[PDB]
Amino acid sequence: KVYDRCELARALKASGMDGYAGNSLPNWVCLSKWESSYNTQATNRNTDGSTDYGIFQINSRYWCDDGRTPGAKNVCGIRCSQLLTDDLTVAIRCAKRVVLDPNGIGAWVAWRLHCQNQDLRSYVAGCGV
Ligand SMILES: CC(=O)N[C@@H]1[C@@H](O)[C@H](O[C@@H]2O[C@H](CO)[C@@H](O)[C@H](O)[C@H]2NC(C)=O)[C@@H](CO)O[C@H]1O
Repeated sequence: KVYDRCELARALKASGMDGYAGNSLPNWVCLSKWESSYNTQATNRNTDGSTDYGIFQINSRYWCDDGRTPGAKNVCGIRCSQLLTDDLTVAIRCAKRVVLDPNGIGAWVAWRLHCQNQDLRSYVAGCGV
């Protein structure tokens, strides 16, 4: 599913992402936009043999099992395929686990690049949330 920006903002807000581990909602909309263009089916293979999955582009070396990643740890305890559904429940639960690690939201390259220190007002403008 390719989410609409406000549609995605509402689903994140409904799921407790606004302020999760001190990360306001606009943070999460901004990184979803840059990481996958709001597409739950987005996949990106890395040089190291790992692959990034879904809306949040979660990596198969540490968080999920895709069965072809060398030295994989599967910390979210899921199949990477579960990160590609239109339904965001499992993706959200795993993104919540990812942000508890020491690096917080800096775990996401797109957040570090396009969102950190930025004015993120525009990502939720007009969503009425
Ligand atoms: C969103 C995602 O899947 N991000 C990735 C980062 O988690 C991953 O960072 C690595 O995360 C581990 C788990 O918290 C850390 O123990 C490890 O220190 C770490 N490393 C760094 C190098 O910042 C990176 C790199 O594997 O990949 C991103 O895809």
